[PDB]
Amino acid sequence: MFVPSYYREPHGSWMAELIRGNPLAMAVINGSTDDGPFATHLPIIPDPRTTGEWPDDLTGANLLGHMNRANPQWQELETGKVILLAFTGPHAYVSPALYGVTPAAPTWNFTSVHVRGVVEKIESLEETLDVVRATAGSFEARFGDDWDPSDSIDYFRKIVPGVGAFRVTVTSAHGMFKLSQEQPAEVRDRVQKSFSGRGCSRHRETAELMGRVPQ
Amino acid sequence: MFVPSYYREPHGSWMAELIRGNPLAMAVINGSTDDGPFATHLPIIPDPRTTGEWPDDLTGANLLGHMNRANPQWQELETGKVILLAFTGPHAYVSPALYGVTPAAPTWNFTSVHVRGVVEKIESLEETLDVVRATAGSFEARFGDDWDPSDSIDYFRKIVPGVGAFRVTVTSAHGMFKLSQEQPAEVRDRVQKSFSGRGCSRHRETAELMGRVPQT
Ligand code: HEM
Ligand code: HEM
Ligand SMILES: N[C@@H](CCCNO)C(=O)O
Ligand SMILES: N[C@@H](CCCNO)C(=O)O
Repeated sequence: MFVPSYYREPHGSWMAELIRGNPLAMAVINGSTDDGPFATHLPIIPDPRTTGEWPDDLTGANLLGHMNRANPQWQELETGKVILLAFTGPHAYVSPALYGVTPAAPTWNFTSVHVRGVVEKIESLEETLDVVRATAGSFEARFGDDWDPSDSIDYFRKIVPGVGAFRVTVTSAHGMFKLSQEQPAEVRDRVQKSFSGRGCSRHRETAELMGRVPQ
Repeated sequence: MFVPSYYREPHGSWMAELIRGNPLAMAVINGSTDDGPFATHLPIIPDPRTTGEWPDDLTGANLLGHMNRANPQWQELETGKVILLAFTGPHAYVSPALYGVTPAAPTWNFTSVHVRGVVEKIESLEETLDVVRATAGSFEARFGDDWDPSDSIDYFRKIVPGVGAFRVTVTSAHGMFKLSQEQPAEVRDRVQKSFSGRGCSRHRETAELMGRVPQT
């Protein structure tokens, strides 16, 4: 990932935090020169077996995901192939009218974590079922409303052969936290103040991140 | 892009709508087998010609973007290389507690447009300036607050040598509007109603889209 030094996450924990809150990654692998790369939006969790919860240095962590086995990307996934998992969080257009300085150019403040690693296809039906059950239970606790999957386990069994589950062993993780760090602190405060005052929670979320970087 | 039939864009204009609302794309090209694909988040606008010759499904449309020339992806951009531009819109986790049906499985409702096309690297200084000027002007008009760039054009000319601008000639565009179309109407309504009462704009936005998809 290409990241200007002043936009890197100040601490590794920022990356795990963004992934945890936005775990529907874009999973990308190389394709042919004619077709271009493959890309699928799919849910990622850390391996409950080993990594368990989200660490602050992601190197060597084991992640898990799943896709549709009919997805052509599944057939191109091979054990040993490299994969990119791109996670995105809050973002907002920055109008130079907020700056109070001239001259200027507009920009877009945004957040992204690019995780790269090596794929291992999961072939066991039960191991595959464990992955999706771990994804379900994890997300429901974090984002849901106390839903009990007990009465659905037979349903999970029935549809699970269509699940293409896989493991990713992380080789690198990079965060892009473009949050106006290139601007003077007074300028950053005006942008942050403008964002925190809008009824859009995405703008609010961007302002919160902006106020977290050191002065 | 792999899209189950019931999640395809309800109408081609939905792809234009999502791109225009969320124009910071992830621009992706193949890389080495050791490195994996290149990916850069960058702003995309339609070529000004395209609005006056609009193709139904975006096929043949021309799009414009730019990145840092110091970005290693710029050296891999070659005229004629295929590229993927991924745009994402509103999304929200769907808990089966909203369904009121058993059995069920959780899912994530989300929106995405994947645009594939052929790159043309722009090298001319004036054409590069035209790209960033039109991006700034478009985005400011759509998202900004009446900022006038006239006092900053000299500034644009100073820094435009670092811009790597490019054109993409679209070869296909596909939408993924995963908005509970697989559920019965009574189920979709419960999710919409719960999402619209969240007060988070991302959830309310997802609910509004959900309600605008006709029954499949
Ligand atoms: C916890 C949240 C879950 C989310 C967010 C989720 C999300 C997704 C997504 C985005 C896809 C599309 C992949 C592609 O485009 O190739 C997919 C496919 C699939 N997932 Fe999950 N999944 C979850 C849990 C589960 C569970 C518990 C099962 C139980 C077996 C399951 C079974 C499947 C199956 C069978 C497919 C392929 C066919 C279909 O989409 O119905 N998923 N899932
Ligand atoms: C709303 C308008 C704009 C947005 C959202 C935007 C966004 C971006 C982004 C995301 C990058 C980094 C690309 C990468 O990672 O490789 C970039 C690079 C760059 N852009 Fe823009 N841009 C805008 C307008 C402009 C304008 C009007 C100029 C004037 C020449 C300009 C000049 C540059 C330059 C010189 C770079 C590379 C070095 C640097 O970041 O200073 N941009 N832009
Ligand atoms: N870094 C330059 C260009 C930003 C607009 N395009 O990124 C500025 O902040 O003025
Ligand atoms: N189509 C199945 C699987 C959804 C979980 N994976 O997305 C359902 O909606 O129950």
